[PDB]
Amino acid sequence: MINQVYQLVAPRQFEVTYNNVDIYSDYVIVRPLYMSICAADQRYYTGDENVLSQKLPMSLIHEGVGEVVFDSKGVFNKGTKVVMVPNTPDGFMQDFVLLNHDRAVPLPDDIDLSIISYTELVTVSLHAIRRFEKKSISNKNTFGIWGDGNLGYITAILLRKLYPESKIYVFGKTDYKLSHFSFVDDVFFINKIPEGLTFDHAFECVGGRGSQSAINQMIDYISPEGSIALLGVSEFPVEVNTRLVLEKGLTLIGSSRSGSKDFQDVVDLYIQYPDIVDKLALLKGQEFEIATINDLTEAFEADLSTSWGKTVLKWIM
Ligand SMILES: NC(=O)C1=CN([C@@H]2O[C@H](COP(=O)(O)OP(=O)(O)OC[C@H]3O[C@@H](n4cnc5c(N)ncnc54)[C@H](OP(=O)(O)O)[C@@H]3O)[C@@H](O)[C@H]2O)C=CC1
Repeated sequence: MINQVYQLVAPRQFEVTYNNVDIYSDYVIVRPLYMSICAADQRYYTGDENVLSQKLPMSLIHEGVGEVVFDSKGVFNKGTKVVMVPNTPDGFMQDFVLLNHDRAVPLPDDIDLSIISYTELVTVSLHAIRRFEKKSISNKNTFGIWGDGNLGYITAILLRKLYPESKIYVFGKTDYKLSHFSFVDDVFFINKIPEGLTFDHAFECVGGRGSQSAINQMIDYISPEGSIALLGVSEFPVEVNTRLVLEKGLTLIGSSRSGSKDFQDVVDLYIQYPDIVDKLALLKGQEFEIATINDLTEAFEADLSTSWGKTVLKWIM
């Protein structure tokens, strides 16, 4: 069998190569259905230049869901709709994706797949939350979340669904984005934080040069002996006020890529509280049906220009 892979051969420029696919291997052959563009995929799509020319031809997307078209080992029946887990250290823009049986998680019968496409973000978030030893955290704690974007929103959702009596505060920059947080107890601008505000556990869901600012602020405002979960990637160093981490006894925990246990947990949560899938739906930005190469460039440019939400891709190549 012949697989068409849609690789990036130069920024803002896609081209198609071929490779063979063995129907009868210990993999499960999956056709992607919906898939979402990651910040990480946009770094490559636009632009070190020696690290760029390193993996220079490669497939991009890594957040997606699909149907089982073959399973030679007989585990998943044909057509089973499944969420696709990538490798923790090739991509999904191809006609078929081969997965280990533990790298493919089955979905319920009826479920909006266009919004299940960005389940990797939900796993990243749940992974971070679970880094706080659940025995230490009741629905009597009080959480803070920096960043009014996709990770911010998912984390707010998760804390509210599973720590239901707890308090949640969200800190951001724009009225547009902060209005989406309604199930939160209160919402603040980083510009307009009242003296006297307090919380014991916090989540940094800001990246880039903004992570530095977010971190110093939560260090300053957090109750002493509080813990902080680091989620944002900085791809650079950032100045930290360590004096205060000492004086206050703060614990800072880094959380990154997730494992297939988090994908199974996130699915089992979709089963449990479908409120999540409905709240997650507010993140679905624009959807694109991808039938030619052009239909990709348009989608990537549009995800560049996008204010709020994730850009979904309906795969019909
Ligand atoms: N740990 C992991 O495995 C993964 C980590 N990530 C990372 O998480 C980071 C961001 O995630 P995401 O929400 O999706 O990206 P977003 O583009 O949605 O940015 C999040 C929000 O934070 C805002 N912001 C900017 N500065 C600050 C500040 N100083 N304090 C509070 N909020 C600020 C931004 O508003 P504005 O635009 O106005 O600046 C933005 O609205 C990235 O670095 C990304 O790479 C994503 C995938 C998985």
